[PDB]
Formats: sequence, structure tokens, C-alpha cells
Amino acid sequence: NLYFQSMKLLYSNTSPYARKVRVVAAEKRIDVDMVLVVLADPECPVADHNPLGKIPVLILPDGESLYDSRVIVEYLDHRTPVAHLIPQDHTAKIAVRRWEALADGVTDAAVAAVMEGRRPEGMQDSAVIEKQLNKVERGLRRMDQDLEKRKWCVNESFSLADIAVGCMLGYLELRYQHLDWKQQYPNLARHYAAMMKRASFKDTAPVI
Amino acid sequence: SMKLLYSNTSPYARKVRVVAAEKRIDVDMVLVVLADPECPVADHNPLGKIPVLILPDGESLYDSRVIVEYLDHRTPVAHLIPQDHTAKIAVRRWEALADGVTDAAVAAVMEGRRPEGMQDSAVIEKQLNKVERGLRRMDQDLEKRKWCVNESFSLADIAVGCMLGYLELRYQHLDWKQQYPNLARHYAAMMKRASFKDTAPVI
Ligand SMILES: N[C@@H](CCC(=O)N[C@@H](CS)C(=O)NCC(=O)O)C(=O)O
Ligand SMILES: N[C@@H](CCC(=O)N[C@@H](CS)C(=O)NCC(=O)O)C(=O)O
Repeated sequence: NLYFQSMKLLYSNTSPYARKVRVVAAEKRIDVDMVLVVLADPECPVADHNPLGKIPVLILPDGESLYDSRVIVEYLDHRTPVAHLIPQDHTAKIAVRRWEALADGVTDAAVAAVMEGRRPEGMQDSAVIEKQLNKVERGLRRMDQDLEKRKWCVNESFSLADIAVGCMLGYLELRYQHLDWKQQYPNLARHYAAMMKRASFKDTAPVI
Repeated sequence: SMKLLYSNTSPYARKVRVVAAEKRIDVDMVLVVLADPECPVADHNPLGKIPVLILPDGESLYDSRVIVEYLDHRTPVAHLIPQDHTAKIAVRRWEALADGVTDAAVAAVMEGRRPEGMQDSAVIEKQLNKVERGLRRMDQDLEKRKWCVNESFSLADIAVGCMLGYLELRYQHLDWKQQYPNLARHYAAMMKRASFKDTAPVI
């Protein structure tokens, strides 16, 4: 194998969960071998590192792999003292992980909708799409209310929360050109504005 | 006091229940039923998913991973999540793997609940495969161990239990206590726990 191997982060160009991981990596200022991957492919078999078959996976120099994104992001925030993506104080930290679950949950709902539309032409269910896009709208409204008088999601400091909300919104933009959220959720668009101003964030926009 | 929204069969919620019991925490239990409308769930979790913990703040916490962490810091004297970073990460990662197998298993059930006319063959194969791979890995990781991490009972063990519990409910056909001996042992040891058997699905 190889000496002086860096941590490797398996990822795809569209995965918002991968993006959350990449963004945290940059914020922590951690050097990481970022490996663009194709899930189907034989040459890099994800299943050998993540049995679930899901990206992102962080493969450490031991050859031991961490997934899912929620685990990986706790691991990395502890690597360097650059910033506390996850607050040390328990109140703030549960607050941070709650935001993140809301954001990931909305993303799960969008992925659900999106994939639902990709089913074979016969076996596709408009109700499923409706329900999921329902979770999205409700989640967005809630986040938007929570950012009325706030610079950032928690305690007024950039955290995993903000990152998660960014990756989420960016996912919406990627998958739903016609969603005009910015206008409907002014606090969120403002937040997204701040986020778009970070290389970490902007440097990782989905593509392809 | 606090309110837990759960259902009879949710393994995600059974995980919090088991934690609460393990931790000796007295949560007001709020039954949700599958035919139920969006609220009261959606009122407290915008994603309208169970489980969700409500605090005397009215504040609501979700999902199960967030709740268990909040629950575990409630009673200091005994942690189901290691305070030490390395053991914490390894536990969270067992949980992630177990939740993920539950995910795939629930999805396949859901794909089997579709109009026979709108079932995707590829999806069920695809999810099951995930299941066995999750189980194969998990049954080797336990090859010479009693508990998942540092040979001491943790959230990881609870997660593994609920997961298999869920397969106990929805996948009779699988003979996994047969291919995954270590999982079998883990389950029986889990079974023997009050916290675990009081939270099994009523049928
Ligand atoms: N719970 C996992 C989910 C990982 C996941 O879903 N990754 C891929 C699927 S393998 C993804 O983002 N797919 C959606 C897309 O790229 O559009 C995590 O949070 O990391
Ligand atoms: N991933 C979450 C939620 C799990 C979940 O989806 N629970 C199901 C019951 S088994 C649910 O409430 N589904 C309702 C819906 O998606 O509308 C967790 O670990 O708490």
C-alpha cells in the first residue's frame, strides 16, 4: 500500500451529505484526499468500506472507514482547534445537532421526491412526491421562522447547523430549478447569501 | 416532565425508549398510530416523523440520534455514549450502521406495500442486499466480543438490538440467527434485558 497516506473522502458531485462533509473539512482546515466516486463502479467498491453502499465515506490511514455524514462530521470537528463546528456546551450542541437533523431530514425528503420521479414510467406515485415535498415546505418554513432575528442558526456562531442548512438549500437548487424559495423565505435566502460567500461552501457547489 | 412521541412498531423510537429505560428516565409516553393525521407529530417535528421528544420548554428534539444524545447527558453517573472522543465515534458509527440497515429494511417493506402494479424489482433486491451486507459486517465485528465497543454496554448495542428486533417483525423468512451467530448471541443477551423486552412490539 502507501505510507504517509492521507484521509480519503469518497464523494460524488451531487451528494448534499458529501458536500456537508467536504465543507466541514475546509472549515477545519484539514487536508483530505477527496475522491470523486461513482456508486455503481467496480474499481472503487464502496461496499468494502461502507456496507450500506452510501457516500460519503471517510477512509482513514488505518483503512478503517467512518460513515454516515453525521458521524464523519463529529470526527473531523475534533481533529483541529480551528473552530468549533459542534459546540462544547451541551445546550448549544443539542441545538446544533437538532438543526442539522432538520436540514438532513428535509434533504432526505427531497431525495425521496427526486428518486420517486426517476422510477420506471409505470410504477411512479404522485402521492409519495406530494407527501415528501410536504416535509420540505414545512421544514423550510420552520427554519425560516427560526432565523428571524438571528445572524446564524445557534448562539450566533457559525456551526455545523449553518453548513447543513447551506448544503440543503443548494440541493434544492440543484434538483428543483423552479423552486423560488429565496423569495418565499427571506431569512433563509439571507443565510444562503452569507454562506455563498465562503470558499468552503461556494467551492463545493454540486455540478455535472 | 418530557413527552415522547412513539409508536408500537417504530424501531427508531424503541431505541430512545430503551435508552430512557436503561437511563432510568421517566418519560411521558405519547402513542402515535400509523393511520394518525400529520399532527400532533408535525406540530413538534416539521418532518412529521417519530420519535420526537418534547421538553418542558415545549421545545422539540428529533431525530433519534439527537434525542438519545440529549437523554444520555441527563443522568451523568452512567453513559451509553462514551465521553471519550474515540469511543464516542466508534459507537456513533455502529449506530449509523444499524440505523442504515433498519432504513434499507423499512424501505423494502415500503416497496412491498406499493400497489403490486407499481413495485420496482430493482429496489427490493437493492435494499435487501444492503441488509445482508450490514449484517455480515456486523456479525464479524462481534466475532470475539460481548458488547460492540470496549466490551461495555452502549448505545451501539441498543441500536443493534432494535434493528434485529425490526427484522424480527418484518423478515421471518430470513434465518439470520443462523448465518450471524454473533448477532444471535447479542440478541439473546439484549432480549434478557428488561429495558429491551418491555419495549418489544405488541402484536
Ligand atoms: N445518511 C447518509 C446518506 C448518504 C447519501 O444518501 N448519499 C448519496 C446516496 S449513496 C446521496 O447524496 N444521494 C443523493 C444525490 O446525490 O442526489 C449521510 O447522511 O451521509
Ligand atoms: N430517521 C429518524 C426517523 C425515522 C422514521 O422515519 N420513523 C418513521 C416510523 S418507523 C416515521 O415516523 N415515518 C413517518 C413519515 O415518514 O411520514 C429517526 O431515526 O428518528
